[PDB]
Amino acid sequence: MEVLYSLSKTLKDARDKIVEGTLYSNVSDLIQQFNQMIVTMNGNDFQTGGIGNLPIRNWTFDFGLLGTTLLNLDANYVETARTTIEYFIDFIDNVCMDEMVRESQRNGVAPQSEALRKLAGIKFKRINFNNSSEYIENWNLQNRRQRTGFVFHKPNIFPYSASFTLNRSQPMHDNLMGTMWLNAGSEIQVAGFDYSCALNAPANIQQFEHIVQLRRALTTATITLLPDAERFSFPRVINSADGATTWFFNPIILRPNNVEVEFLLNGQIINTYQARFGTIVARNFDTIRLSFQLMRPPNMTPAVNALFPQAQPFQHHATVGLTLRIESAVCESVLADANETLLANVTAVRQEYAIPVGPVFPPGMNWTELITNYSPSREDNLQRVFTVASIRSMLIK
Amino acid sequence: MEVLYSLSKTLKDARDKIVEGTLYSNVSDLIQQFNQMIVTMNGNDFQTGGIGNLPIRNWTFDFGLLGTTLLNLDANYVETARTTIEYFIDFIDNVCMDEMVRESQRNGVAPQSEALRKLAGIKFKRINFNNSSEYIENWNLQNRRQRTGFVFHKPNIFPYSASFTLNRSQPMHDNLMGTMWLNAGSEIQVAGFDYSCALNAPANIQQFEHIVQLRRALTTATITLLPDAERFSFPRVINSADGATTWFFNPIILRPNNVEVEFLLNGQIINTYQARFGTIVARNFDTIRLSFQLMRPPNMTPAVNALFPQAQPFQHHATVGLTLRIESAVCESVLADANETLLANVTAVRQEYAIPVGPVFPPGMNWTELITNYSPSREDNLQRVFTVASIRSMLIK
Amino acid sequence: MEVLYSLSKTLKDARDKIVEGTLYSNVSDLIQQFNQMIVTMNGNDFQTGGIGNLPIRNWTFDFGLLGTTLLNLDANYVETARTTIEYFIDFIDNVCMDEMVRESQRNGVAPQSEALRKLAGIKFKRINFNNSSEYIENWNLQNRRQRTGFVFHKPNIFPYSASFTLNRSQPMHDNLMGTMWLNAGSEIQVAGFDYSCALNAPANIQQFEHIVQLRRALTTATITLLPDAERFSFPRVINSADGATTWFFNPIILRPNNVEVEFLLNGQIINTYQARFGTIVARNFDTIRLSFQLMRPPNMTPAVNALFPQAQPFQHHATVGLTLRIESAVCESVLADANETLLANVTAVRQEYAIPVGPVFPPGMNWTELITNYSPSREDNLQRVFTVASIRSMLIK
Amino acid sequence: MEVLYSLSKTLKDARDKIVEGTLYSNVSDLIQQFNQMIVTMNGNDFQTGGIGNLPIRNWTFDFGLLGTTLLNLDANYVETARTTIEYFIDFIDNVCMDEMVRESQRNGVAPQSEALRKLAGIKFKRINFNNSSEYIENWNLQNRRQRTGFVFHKPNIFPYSASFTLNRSQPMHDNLMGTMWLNAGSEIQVAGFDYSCALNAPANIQQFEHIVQLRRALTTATITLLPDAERFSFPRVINSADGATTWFFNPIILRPNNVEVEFLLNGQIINTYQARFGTIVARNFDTIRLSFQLMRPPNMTPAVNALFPQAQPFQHHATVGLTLRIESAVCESVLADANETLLANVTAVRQEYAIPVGPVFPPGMNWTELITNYSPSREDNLQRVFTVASIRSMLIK
Repeated sequence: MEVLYSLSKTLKDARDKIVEGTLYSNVSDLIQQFNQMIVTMNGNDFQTGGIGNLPIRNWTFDFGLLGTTLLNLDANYVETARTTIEYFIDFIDNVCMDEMVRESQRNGVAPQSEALRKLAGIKFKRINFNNSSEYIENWNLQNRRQRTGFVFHKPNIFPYSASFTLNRSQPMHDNLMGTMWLNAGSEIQVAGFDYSCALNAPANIQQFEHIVQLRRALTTATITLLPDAERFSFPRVINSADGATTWFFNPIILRPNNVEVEFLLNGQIINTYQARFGTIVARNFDTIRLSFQLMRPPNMTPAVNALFPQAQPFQHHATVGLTLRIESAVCESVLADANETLLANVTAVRQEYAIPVGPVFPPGMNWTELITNYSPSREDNLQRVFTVASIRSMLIK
Repeated sequence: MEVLYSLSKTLKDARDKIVEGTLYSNVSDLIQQFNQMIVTMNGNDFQTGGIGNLPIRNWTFDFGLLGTTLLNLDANYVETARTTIEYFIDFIDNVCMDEMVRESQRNGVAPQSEALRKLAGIKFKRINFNNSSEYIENWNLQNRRQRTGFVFHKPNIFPYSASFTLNRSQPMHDNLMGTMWLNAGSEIQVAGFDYSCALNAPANIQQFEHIVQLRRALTTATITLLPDAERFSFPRVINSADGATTWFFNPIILRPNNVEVEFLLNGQIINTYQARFGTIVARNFDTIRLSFQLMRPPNMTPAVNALFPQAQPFQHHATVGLTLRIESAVCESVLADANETLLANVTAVRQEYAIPVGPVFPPGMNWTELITNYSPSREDNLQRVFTVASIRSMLIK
Repeated sequence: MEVLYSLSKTLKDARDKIVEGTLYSNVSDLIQQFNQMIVTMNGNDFQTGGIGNLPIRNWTFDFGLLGTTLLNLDANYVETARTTIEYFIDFIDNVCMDEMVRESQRNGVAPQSEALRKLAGIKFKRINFNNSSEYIENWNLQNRRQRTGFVFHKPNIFPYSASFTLNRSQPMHDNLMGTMWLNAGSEIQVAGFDYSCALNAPANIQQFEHIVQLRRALTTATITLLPDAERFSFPRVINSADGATTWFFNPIILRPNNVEVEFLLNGQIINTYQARFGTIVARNFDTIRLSFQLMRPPNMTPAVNALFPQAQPFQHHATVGLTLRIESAVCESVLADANETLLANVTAVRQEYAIPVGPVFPPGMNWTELITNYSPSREDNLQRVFTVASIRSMLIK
Repeated sequence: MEVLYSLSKTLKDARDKIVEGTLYSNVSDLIQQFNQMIVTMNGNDFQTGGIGNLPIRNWTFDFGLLGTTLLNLDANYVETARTTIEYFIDFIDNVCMDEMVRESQRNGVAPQSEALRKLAGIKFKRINFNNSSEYIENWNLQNRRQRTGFVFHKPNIFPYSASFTLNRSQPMHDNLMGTMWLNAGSEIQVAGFDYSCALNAPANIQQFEHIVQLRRALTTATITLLPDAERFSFPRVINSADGATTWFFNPIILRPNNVEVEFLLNGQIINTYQARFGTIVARNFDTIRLSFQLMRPPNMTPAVNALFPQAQPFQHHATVGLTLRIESAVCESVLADANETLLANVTAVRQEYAIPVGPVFPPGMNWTELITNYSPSREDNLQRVFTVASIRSMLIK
C-alpha cells in the first residue's frame, strides 16, 4: 500500500509539475521518480475487479521513459507524459476501487485485491516515493507500532441515538421525571425534565446525570458547551417506552444550575468544569459525565407561580438542558468527519457496483451501526479502506 | 492564468524558502525558477487598473538575477531577494484585483484585464512552475476537457428561501394543512403541519412531500439527516399568501413516520433511505425528495387526547419535521462554502473600489441570486474570478 | 478517438481514390498515409465486443504494403488494396459499435471499449489524417476547449409536451379561459382560448402568455411564426386537469392581435418582434416568451353576433393561435435533428444487440426524457456516441 | 472577396489538416499555402469596424512561417500554428462582420469595408487558394458572367401574405363566394369557398383561380401538391376588407374536382398538371396559376342534404382547398431557406451592433419586405452579404 500511495503521489506530481514550458530543473527529480516507476511497472500485467458489478479490467504496461536531454519542457514532452499519465491514473483509480470493496474478518490490515497484493510484492518497493499525507503517515506509524493520530473537525464519534429514560412514571404519564437526549455526530443534547418542578425532591433540587461512553478515546478536543438544549424545548408527544401509548411533553425551560461536566479516561477524572460554558478543552477522554440540577426557584413572580402548582395537574413541565458540540479533536483511530469525504467515497464505491454484504462492515456502510460496535477487526478494515479512499481521492474528484 | 498562478507560487516559495542561513541545496531549483522569471519579465511594461476606484498603476521590471556561488544564504542575498519579491508581490496583487473586478457576457473563461491578457502570450510561457493548488489543477483539468471536481465543506448550494404551501386552507385560518420550509446555505428544514392532526385523512396518515432541485449535481456528499425541524417547532404568526391577514401557528411536534429521503439524478432515483437518520451518503443527485407522514397516534394518553379533539377549534396544531445538512460534498463547479474565503475575497475587492454593476454578476454578488440563476456564462466567469482570488490569497491575506 | 476518425477517413479515401486506371499522382499521398496506417497497426491485437449480444471478436493485422513503383494503377493493385480495406472497414465498424453501446456516468468524454482505449495510446498517434467533418472538428475544439457550434436543420430541441392551463375554470368546465400548447420537435403551437370571448375582460381584451424554456441556448436561429395554430383549432374533448371528467372544446378562431415574441437569454431580452409574422431571426436565445391577445370584435355581423352572446351558454369558444417553427439553428451542444441520422444510428445499434440500461442514458435512448434532463454527463456521453456514429456512417450505411 | 474566402479556407484547412502526428505528405501543399498567406499578409495594417457599435479594431501581422523538412508533425509544431491561427481567425471574423453591415445603392457587388477593399488589391492576389464552396463558385461564375444556380430546400420565395378576395358579397356578409390564401415561406394554402355550395352556378360548378407571381423564377423545383388545405378548413371570424365589420366563416370541405396547376414562365405554360396530387416537378417557372372547381354533389345523403339547402340562411359554407409546398428548388439569385444560416447570420451581426438603417435593406432585414421589393441593387447587396456570411460560417459558429 505504500507503493500504491507512491504511485498516486507521483502521478499527481507529474500531472502537476510536468507542464509546457516549465524548467527541467523544476522536474528533474520528478522525472527520475517517474522513470523509476515506469521501469518497475513495465513488463507486468495486472487484473482489477471481479466482485459485484465492478468489471474485470486487464492492464499491461509497456511505456517509454520520459526524456532528460531537454533544458525546457516543450509540447512533445507534455503530450507524451500526459498519454502515459492518463493510463496510470485510470489504473490507480481502478485499483483503489477494487481494494475499497474487498473485506476480511481475519487479517484485515493486510492487502486484499490480488492486483494490490502483487503491488505489495518485493520488486515494487523501489517505486516508494514519500509518505506525507496524514492517512499514509498514520498507516506507516501503525505498521511500525507508534503513536498514531488523526485530526478531525466535528467528528462522528457518537452513534446516532435519540431516546429518554423515565426515572418516575405512571401509566397515566401525568407526573414524569427523567432525561431525554440526542447524541448525533459531534452533537450532544440532554434535557432533564421534571413534571412536578422538583417539589418532593430533597431541598427542591432534582439531580440529572447523563453518561456518554465514547467508543474511542479522543485527545486535545475543543468543545462548545451551552445551556438550553434546543431540540427538547418545544411541546412534543412521545411514544412511550414500549409504544403502547403516547405521552405529552410540554417543556418550560429553567436554567440548569450548578452544572458539572467531567471528561473521564478509564474512570479517572481527566478534566472537570463546574458551571463554565463556552469553549473548553478535554485533554484526553473516552467518557463524558454531564451532571446538572433542576432547582425549583425559591422566589417566583405570580406568572411562574401559576406555571408551577403544588397539586396534581402540572400543565407545564420543567426542563433544563445542555448542548455540547465537539468542534475538533484528535483521535488515534479513524472516524468520519464533516471535513473529510472518505466515508462517502467508500460507501459510494460500494453502492455503485452493489457489493454484497461482507463479513465485518454493516449493510451499506451504515456509520451508526459501524460505530456502535467498533471491534478491532472492523477498525482494521475501516482504516485500510479509508487510506485507500484517501489515495484515490488524491487523484480522483 | 496558468502563468499568473505560477508567478504567485514562485513568489510565495521565494518569500518562504529564501531566508537567512538556508543551504543553497534547499533553494537551488527555486533560484533557477526565480532567475527565469526575472529574465523573462525584464524590460516589459504592464498597466493595471482603470475601473471604478481601482487606481491605474504602471509596472516596469528591471531586476538583477540572484546568486549561485553561495553555500549558505546570508544577509546580502536575502536583502536583494526581499527587495525584488516585494515589488513582484504588489504587482501580482494588482493584477489579481484587476482580473477579479472584470466580467464578460460572452467568452467568460478567456482573460480580461489587459495586463493578464498580455501575460497570457507565448512570451511568458517559460514561467509555468507547477499547477499544484486545487483551484488551478481544476482549471487545467477543465481547460482540457476532463473530470474536474471541487471538494466543499458545508457548500451553500441552496439559495435562501423560507416559505410555505397550504394544501388546505380558508380565510379564518382555523384548519390548515401544508408544509413550511427553509432552505439556507447547506441546511434544509421542512415541517409538515396539519391543524386537524390527520383526523379525516385516509388511515389517519397525512402525506407530505418536499422536492428541492440543486442547481448543480453534488457528488459523494455526506449528509446529516435528523428529525424535528427546530425553526418550525414554536409558535409564530405568519403572513397570508397574499399578505392580507396574519395567521397563528402553534405546533406540537409529533415524530415523522416512515420518512423516506430520495436522492435523484435526472429523475432516476440514485439513493433512497427509509427512516434512517444520522449520517448518510449520496453518490450523485441533481435533486432531493424528502417525503414523510403525519400519523395520528392510535393509542393516545388523555393529555395528548385533550390536545387533539375531533371538534373544530384545534387549539394546538400537529406537525412533523425534518432537517438535512450537507456536511460536505464534491461538485464539478465552484460554490461558496463555510471553509473557503473566495466569495468573500471577490465581493470585498469589488466593494472596496465600488465597481459598477456589470453584465453578468448580480448587484453586490449576493450568492442567493448568483445561485438562483447560475447560467453557464455566470459559471464560467465565477470559475475565472475564483481561481484568480485563490491565486491572490496564496500571497495576500 | 481522433485516431479512430482518422482510420475511418483513410479507409474511405482508400475505397474511393484507389480505383483502377487512376494516375499514381492522384493517390501517392494517400498510399503513403495508408502504408503509415498499416505499419502502425501491424503486430497489434485488438479485442472488441462482449456487451449485450454484441459478440466478442479478435483482430490481428499483418498486411503487406501497397507498392509505389506503378506509374498508373491497374486492376490487381486495386484488388489487393480492397482485400485489405474490407478487413479494415470491418474492424472499424466493430470498434465504433463497441464504443457507441458503452456508457459512463463519470468521465464520459474519455473512451470506453478497450479497442478504442488502446487506439488512444501513443503508438497510434501517427495515423492522424485530418479532422474535416463537423463533428470531429467540434470534438477537437471542445477537447482543447474553444467556442464551438453545431448547425442543425429543424432541431428537435423541444421535448414532446401537449397540455393546457386553465386560468378561469368551473367544475362543469362551462366557462373557461386559458392556454393550450404542444411543443414537439422544432414546432411550438400555442393557442389561447376564452369561452366568453372577452365579455367581461378589461376593454374587451384578454391577454395570453406562454413561456417555453429551451434546455440549451440556440444561436442564429431562423424561425417561422404564423397565426392560427392548427391543432387546437377544431372540436375536441379534453380530460380535466386531474383526469376526473372531460370538457368539450368547440373553437372558433379570432385573429391574434398585437402579438409579441420575445427571445430571451438569461432573463435578458435579446430580441423582440411585435405584430410580425413569417420568417424572423433570433440571434441568440434561451427562452421564447410568446404573448398574444384576444380582442372581442367591436363591430359584428349578425352571424358573429349570434355566435357570441352576452348570456351564459357560450356554445362556441373563441380562440387565438400561434405556430412557431425553428427552421434552423446553431447550438453549442449536440441535438438530434431532422437531417442527420446520428440518434437513429446509435439507437439502432443499441436495440440490435439489447444493451441493458446504463447509468446515464434513458431506457431505449428515449429522446424526450433525454432532452428534458440534459445534465453535463448526459451531454458529453451523447457527444461521444454521436461522434462515433458519424465516424461509422463515414463507412457503413 | 475571393481573397477573403481563400483566407477562410486556408485557415479551416490549417485547423483541420495540421494536427498532431500527421505525415508531412498529408499537409505539404497546405503548409506552402499557409506560408504564402503569412508572407503576403506580413507588414500590412488593417482597420476594421467603425459603424454602429463595431469597435474600431486594428490588425497588424508579423508571424513566422511553418517548417518543411520534418517527416511527421508533432505537438509543438501545432502549438505555433495554433498561436497564429487564433489571431487570423479573429481577424477574418472581424472583417466578415464589418463587411456584412455595409450597403450601397450603387455598385453593391463591389467591396465596402476598407479592410476587404484593401484585400481586393493586386498585392493579395497570391493568396487565392481554391473557390470550391457553392457561394464562392457562383460568385466567380456570376462575376465572369455565366449561368449560376443555388439549390434551396424549402426556399421562402413567397412573402408572407394572408388575405382573401370576395367575388360575391353583401353588406351582411352572409352569402359570399371567393378565395382565401396564405402564401408563407414555401407554402401556398389556397381555399375557395362558396356559401351557396354552387347552387346557382352554371352546371352546379363554381370556378376558383389563384395567381401567385414569384419575384424570381425557380428551376427544377419539386412541389408537393395536396388537396384540402388544412389551414382554412375550420370556423373563423374575419374582419372585412375595409375593416368595418367582421363576418363568420364555417367551412364544410369538399375536394377540389379537376384541379389544374399551371407553372408559367413569362406567359408561356411551361408545365401543367390536371388532377395530379403528391410530388410534381416544375422545370422552370415564374408564376403559379392554381385553378380548381367546387362541384355541388349530385347525389347527396340526408345529412349533407340538410347541410346544403336551396333557401337563404346557409348555416354551413362549402369550401375546396389546396396546399402547395415547394419542397426544393434551384434559383438564379439568392434566397433564404430552412437549411442555411446565412440570412440569420447577417441579421444577427446587424442586430448585435445596432447598425443604423441603411439605404438598400429594409429596417431589421425582415425577409417579407426584403423579398416583396427585390430590385437588382438589393439582390446584388444581398448576394454580397450572403457570400460574406458563408465565408464567416466556415470558421465561426
